[PDB]
Amino acid sequence: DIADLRALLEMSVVFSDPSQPDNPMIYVSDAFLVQTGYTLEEVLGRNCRFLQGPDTNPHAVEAIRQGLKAETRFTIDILNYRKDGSAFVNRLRIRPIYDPEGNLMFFAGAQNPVL
Amino acid sequence: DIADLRALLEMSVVFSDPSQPDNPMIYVSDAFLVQTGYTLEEVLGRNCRFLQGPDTNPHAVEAIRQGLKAETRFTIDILNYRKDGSAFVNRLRIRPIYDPEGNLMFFAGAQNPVL
Ligand SMILES: Cc1cc2nc3c(=O)[nH]c(=O)nc-3n(C[C@H](O)[C@H](O)[C@H](O)CO)c2cc1C
Ligand SMILES: Cc1cc2nc3c(=O)[nH]c(=O)nc-3n(C[C@H](O)[C@H](O)[C@H](O)CO)c2cc1C
Repeated sequence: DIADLRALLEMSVVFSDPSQPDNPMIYVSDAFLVQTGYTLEEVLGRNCRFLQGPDTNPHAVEAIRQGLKAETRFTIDILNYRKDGSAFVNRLRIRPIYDPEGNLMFFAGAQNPVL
Repeated sequence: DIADLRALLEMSVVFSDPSQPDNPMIYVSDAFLVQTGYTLEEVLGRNCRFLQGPDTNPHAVEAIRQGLKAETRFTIDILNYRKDGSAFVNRLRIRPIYDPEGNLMFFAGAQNPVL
């Protein structure tokens, strides 16, 4: 049986597991894959920083890293790239998800291109 | 936000996390707590072997351990005990749950007293 992770949420959605090394994605929606130009096999198990590219702001990247450590709700606009190298401004919304014990379980991310 | 783990299942249900040390319970249903006589704080974070007691069969315990390592569906009758020390035969049904990647994510257990 496969865990229905979407039962924890028409949008680009990602779930990551901070208990695993490098905080890898464990679920991505089809909308995410279509927008970024990747297949499921290319994404699952990797950190979502593969969306970052040559002109991505390094301070924006560090802001996200600290926001994760803070375990709080945050949103940020960051330059991301598709597999074909085309760039888009990504409005990234991230929030922590806890287990009934109160321990950090997943991060949930909802993305959408800013236009 | 707390993950709705029950959205991955009137019965005694338990979820454990084999990625954490000692494969601790991360969710238990109210029915489980009522039958065993424990509070939520006494259970979450512990391995479910606290239900085992003086006359529990050690081969049955080892059978469960191997069944977990096998990552397959199994059922077994094992003598368990409530907090007050009263004993009951527990029909334990266990199955593995995987993430979209195919990695083992949780174990799910459904219990009921045999009578
Ligand atoms: C659930 C989740 C979704 C994320 N989505 C994105 C994203 O769409 N684009 C991006 O550049 N970084 C994203 N990141 C940030 C990235 O994985 C990494 O944490 C940062 O680069 C800081 O190291 C995400 C992080 C998490 C936890
Ligand atoms: C999801 C799950 C539920 C379990 N429930 C019980 C139980 O109700 N009674 C019991 O004696 N052992 C139970 N066990 C077995 C126990 O936690 C431990 O794995 C065994 O004692 C073998 O080490 C359970 C194990 C898992 C993974």
